Amino acid sequence: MLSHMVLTRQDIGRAASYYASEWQGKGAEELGLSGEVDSKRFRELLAGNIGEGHRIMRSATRQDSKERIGLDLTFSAPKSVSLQALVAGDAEIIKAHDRAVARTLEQAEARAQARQKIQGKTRIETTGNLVIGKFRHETSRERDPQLHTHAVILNMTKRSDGQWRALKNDEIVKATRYLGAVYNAELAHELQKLGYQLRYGKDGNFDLAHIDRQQIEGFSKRTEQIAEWYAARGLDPNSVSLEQKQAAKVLSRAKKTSVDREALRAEWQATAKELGIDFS
DNA sequence: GCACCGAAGGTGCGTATTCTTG
Repeated sequence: MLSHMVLTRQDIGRAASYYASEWQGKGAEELGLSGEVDSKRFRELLAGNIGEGHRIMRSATRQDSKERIGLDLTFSAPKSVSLQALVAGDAEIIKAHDRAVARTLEQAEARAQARQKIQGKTRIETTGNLVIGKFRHETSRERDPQLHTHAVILNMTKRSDGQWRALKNDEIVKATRYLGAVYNAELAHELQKLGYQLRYGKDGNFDLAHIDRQQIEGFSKRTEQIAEWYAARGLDPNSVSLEQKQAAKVLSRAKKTSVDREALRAEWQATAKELGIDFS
């Protein structure tokens, strides 16, 4: 799955609460950002502070409006893949998943644009450079093994005149449906090369064959809570509405109890084999 | 494309929609 969200001022904390971590992009490499992410410098980049002796971006933003600090492209991996990576503990699947993200974001990067006004007439220009902060997370709200990566695309791209202008967001936003598959297709290719058998269902989606549905929803409690949400309120999973579909975006909440993780994975392991799950 | 940002021109706005649920 590719979950997206355009990021504003209201979110800057939760945006920083995203710290395993890597930079990616032509926009990042030109600003000299390589290797892991620095929390102080990432928040500087969210806020508009590029540094390197240049002004602060998005000065020409209107004040009635929300200052959007970037775009969150979350690459959420299927359940069966999370279990073989987090419960079995396979680094190869962790490493396969990062590549699906990285190769998908390169196509997102190819779709980067910004606007240039020359004598009162705006021009759209495809820049093809992005400044992305990627953060690999391993759990979910109900702390089910849930591999997902936050691709924070910073609201900046360098133009051909050498300037840092805000990214034109459109052709990335309206390509989320495509990029969700590009992540599907890359990850499927990688697992297929590791010797893993895949079973298919719904949209191009797939699970490992040794992990059937029988033991998937056991680890999909967060989905059981979503499924029970609409079922309480007398409504189908499939015949929902856009926003009304996010009626579970929160309200299926739990307590974010900070827990030890070593004893959790042994819980995973025992909750796995209790479903007879064979990691083969 | 507009209407307000701010110092020239540049900007959010809106866009989005799988399931495993950010």
